[PDB]
Amino acid sequence: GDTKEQRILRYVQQNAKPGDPQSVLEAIDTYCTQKEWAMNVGDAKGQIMDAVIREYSPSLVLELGAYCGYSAVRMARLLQPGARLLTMEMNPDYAAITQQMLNFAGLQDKVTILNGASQDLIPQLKKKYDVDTLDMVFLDHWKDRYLPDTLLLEKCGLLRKGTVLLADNVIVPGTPDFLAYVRGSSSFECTHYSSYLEYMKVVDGLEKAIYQGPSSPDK
Ligand SMILES: Nc1ncnc2c1ncn2[C@@H]1O[C@H](C[C@@H](N)CC[C@H](N)C(=O)O)[C@@H](O)[C@H]1O
Ligand SMILES: [K+]
Ligand SMILES: [K+]
Ligand SMILES: [K+]
Repeated sequence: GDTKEQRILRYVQQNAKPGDPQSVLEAIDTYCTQKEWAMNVGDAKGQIMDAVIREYSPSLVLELGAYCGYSAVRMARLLQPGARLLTMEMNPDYAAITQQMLNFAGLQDKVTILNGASQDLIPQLKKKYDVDTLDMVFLDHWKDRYLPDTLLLEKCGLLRKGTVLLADNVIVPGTPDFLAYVRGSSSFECTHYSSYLEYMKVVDGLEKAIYQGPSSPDK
């Protein structure tokens, strides 16, 4: 039958207002709430996301996991003219829906969808995509890759002192190894934010982890 993703885009195109990103977010959330797709209702995690973008005003953001473009629209609507969101999405069908979503919101010029797995694309950012360091990273992809991809970003020289990581779903279904690493490491200053999931009626959360630069090369 019809995929979730084709129906989400349909609903936006039929109900939201072109070039009004807020209306796009609200349409996605309305539809996904009515369908009882708990993990696809973004308004609770979005309050935390908006505050992070407003405080730090990043010029270059990397998103891991686009899906249908909700979080890309959410962040990009608050970015400055000339600022950039790179979003990595390994499923080309989802990349396609995200592209259509951005076009409808009028935010396509601020976002570049990179089609592939984060583990493959991250090592290409410096040379292929001319990235220096990221100002912010939003982690919202495969749970078991949050810690590995953080370590990969570190190794590839893509984080600087001040880079803000914001990780979603760190409680449900959970990213406990990622949390233990950043909270335990002197290279990250961390803050936790609670975020509710309907239907399951559970308090999930997001973690903000601000990179402080690498640990000493010596003991
Ligand atoms: N290793 C990976 N690299 C890139 N994309 C991935 C990877 N593992 C999963 N994904 C994608 O991560 C997405 C996970 C979603 N939860 C993203 C939701 C989206 N950020 C939103 O707020 O609506 C899916 O679209 C997956 O196809
Ligand atoms: K900035
Ligand atoms: K996730
Ligand atoms: K820490």
